[PDB]
Amino acid sequence: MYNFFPRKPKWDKNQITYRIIGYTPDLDPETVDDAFARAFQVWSDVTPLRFSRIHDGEADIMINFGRWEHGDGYPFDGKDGLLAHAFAPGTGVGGDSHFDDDELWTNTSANYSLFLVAAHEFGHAMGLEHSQDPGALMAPIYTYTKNFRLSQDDIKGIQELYG
Ligand SMILES: CCCCCc1ccc(C(=O)Nc2ccc(S(=O)(=O)N(CCN3CCOCC3)[C@@H](C(=O)NO)C(C)C)cc2)cc1
Ligand SMILES: [Ca+2]
Ligand SMILES: [Ca+2]
Ligand SMILES: [Zn+2]
Ligand SMILES: [Zn+2]
Repeated sequence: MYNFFPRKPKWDKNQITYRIIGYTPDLDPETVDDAFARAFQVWSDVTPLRFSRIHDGEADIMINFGRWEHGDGYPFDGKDGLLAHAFAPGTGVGGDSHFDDDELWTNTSANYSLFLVAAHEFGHAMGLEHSQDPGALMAPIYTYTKNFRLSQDDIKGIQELYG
């Protein structure tokens, strides 16, 4: 068994299952659907990962909102600030991402762009963590995609984490 682990079998296997717990209205429903598929390819384009969407057998990664209550450690906030987040890798809880409730995400000329806000959370849902690099994707600063630019910093972390 390689070595001992912290009980949680860190996610690490092709074929992934994900299910949004509730599309958002700020943008088209079929649009949020595309912003996620594109995003899927935005991160799958850097590795032969296989994503599978479900809607009845639950999913390893569960997406939704943050709500005002929640309990995490920062209820409500509106404005930019917290835009979303996910829990460490694991089963059920590991792989879920929460998006800000009162906000305006859209695949149009909005500002957060479901494809962008998700991309970032599409990297955290995995395991990589902020590396301090500002020009990185996991960087601690929100950078809109005026030209969608990737970064090996991720191709590398996702390379040893997958291919
Ligand atoms: C498309 C390719 C181009 C990529 C460019 C590119 C480059 C950098 C970024 C970027 O930095 N995005 C981003 C950063 C923070 C948050 S956030 O406010 O929810 N947030 C941080 C909030 N805050 C500051 C630092 O982290 C701790 C506290 C949460 C978090 O880490 N989620 O993963 C946490 C609160 C859970 C959300 C998105 C995006 C695109
Ligand atoms: Ca917010
Ligand atoms: Ca999960
Ligand atoms: Zn949460
Ligand atoms: Zn982050």
